[PDB]
Amino acid sequence: DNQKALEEQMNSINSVNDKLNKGKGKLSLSMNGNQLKATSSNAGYGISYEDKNWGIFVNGEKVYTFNEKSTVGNISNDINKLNIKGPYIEIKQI
Repeated sequence: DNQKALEEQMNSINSVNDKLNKGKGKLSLSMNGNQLKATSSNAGYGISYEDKNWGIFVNGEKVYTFNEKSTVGNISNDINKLNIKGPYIEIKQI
């Protein structure tokens, strides 16, 4: 909408944080220059226990795709091993 040209890591990610921090497994979004580090609380346990098709998109391109019954900690920190420069990343299932 607007953050596109500016920072990008704004409310677009925090709206994600509120959605992912829903009780069970939860992915937190944070960026440091060339480094996406998403931390998973709930001891790595998953969001859900059912098959949902998940995904992350950086500026219209696919970053990572996963399932809610997976260990959000093995999911998230894999994404972070990559240490991605991803500024505008949409973390939401499809």
